[PDB]
Amino acid sequence: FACKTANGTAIPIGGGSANVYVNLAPVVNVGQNLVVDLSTQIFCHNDYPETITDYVTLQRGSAYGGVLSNFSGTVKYSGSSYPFPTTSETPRVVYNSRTDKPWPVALYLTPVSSAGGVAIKAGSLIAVLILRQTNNYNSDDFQFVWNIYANNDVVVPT
Ligand SMILES: CO[C@H]1O[C@H](CO)[C@@H](O)[C@H](O)[C@@H]1O
Repeated sequence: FACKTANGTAIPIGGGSANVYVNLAPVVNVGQNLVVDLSTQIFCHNDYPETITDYVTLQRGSAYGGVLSNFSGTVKYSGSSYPFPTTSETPRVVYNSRTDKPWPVALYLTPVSSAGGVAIKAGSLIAVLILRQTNNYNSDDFQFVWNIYANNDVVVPT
């Protein structure tokens, strides 16, 4: 089991960490969602589906910088929504193919009433998402840590 980003940054068997740089809608109004869909930038696969089933969760998601201060967050994982920053590990998604499958994580971030102006700074860390991989074969319990950075400013109109 291993993962890679859209630009080819890899985290190999056994886990590790990587940086993911995301383009963000440049203007987001109070009452609207800023959507950060990581399923277009993070992909994983099972290296031995003949014998092993891999299990993959969002173990935790943490907010940083302007996302922590200026947004009210929800994370959608494989079709279900939960609070973000997260309050529990999600259910498991099965990985059972050698063909890359997206990691089905999306953040939905809506501005808090106090938000206004440059609510997310370009280049800043906005989230850390911990992907936890286990299986039905051995005791493997690995963390794939995704540090998510904004590529651009996000302005909340006032
Ligand atoms: C040792 O086998 C590797 O590949 C299998 C199948 O993906 C994983 O379950 C396991 O944790 C390792 O990453």
